[PDB]
Amino acid sequence: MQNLKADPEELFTKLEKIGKGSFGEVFKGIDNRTQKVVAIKIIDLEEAEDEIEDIQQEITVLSQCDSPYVTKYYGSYLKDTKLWIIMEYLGGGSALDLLEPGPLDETQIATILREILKGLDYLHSEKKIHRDIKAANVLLSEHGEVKLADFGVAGQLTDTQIKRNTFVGTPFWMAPEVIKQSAYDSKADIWSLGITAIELARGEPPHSELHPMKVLFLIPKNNPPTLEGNYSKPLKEFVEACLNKEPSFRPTAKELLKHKFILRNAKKTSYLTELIDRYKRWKAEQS
Ligand SMILES: Nc1ncnc2c1ncn2[C@@H]1O[C@H](COP(=O)(O)OP(=O)(O)O)[C@@H](O)[C@H]1O
Ligand SMILES: [Mn+2]
Ligand SMILES: [Mn+2]
Repeated sequence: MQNLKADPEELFTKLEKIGKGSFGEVFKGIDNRTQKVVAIKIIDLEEAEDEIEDIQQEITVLSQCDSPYVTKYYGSYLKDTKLWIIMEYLGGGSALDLLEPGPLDETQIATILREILKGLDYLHSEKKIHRDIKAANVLLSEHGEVKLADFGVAGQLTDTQIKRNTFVGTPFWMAPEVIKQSAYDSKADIWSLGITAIELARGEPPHSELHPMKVLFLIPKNNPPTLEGNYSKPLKEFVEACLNKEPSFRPTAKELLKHKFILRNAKKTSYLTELIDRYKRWKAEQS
């Protein structure tokens, strides 16, 4: 890409490993001038096979986003056979990590959903579709802020290409129209958000115990998933609104920000530090 840079160690220092994605490794790093800690995702292009398309899309999309709800991009650097993607450091854990110690309460679910919705509204307003919304791609800072991550399969709508049709995403969270490879748009992310709402409430998405290939026919054919159990009616209705088989009947992210579930339960993001501290304790006491 046009603004690819070189000699990253002139400006940054690579520190300890903090994550592993699908293809590359993520490290903590630090800006040598401001001493601000950052995250560095390092990709070995020599290892890169047919995932290279996704690396270029990730950098392109990150570089074009400027929102408090999307991992901030600092730049991409070439270093021998590797590519360093430098981004905002988020040290609180992903929403999936934060589910490990135990269930969330409805205030936690509504607060995390509300922040994800602000990220989706930003992306959709930029004509971008994330296409891989799930708890593992929702990252929190150590202080409770919530941001969307992992843009390798994001789609871009344009003035003439008003729909996408590529089969991409993570099966359990994929909308029926994406699985069928029908023309789709940002509403596909609203279906994935409904699945993520169930994931935040139950700890796993519907069908999580089946092989993902099986869900390729269960999803289009079956009735949409619902949330059953001791959950407030508004949370079940928030899930139902998102999980409509007809995309045009799903609400937009902006409309969902005013859903009764969000309005009556979401609280300040700073309260999420209790959840972040629970994961830290949990992880330390872990056998
Ligand atoms: N900005 C970041 N700050 C802190 N940890 C991060 C950051 N980006 C990625 N990670 C760590 O890397 C993991 C996988 O990242 P992701 O973007 O989902 O990678 P991939 O495209 O290689 O699968 C995250 O789930 C997290 O544990
Ligand atoms: Mn991911
Ligand atoms: Mn990715």
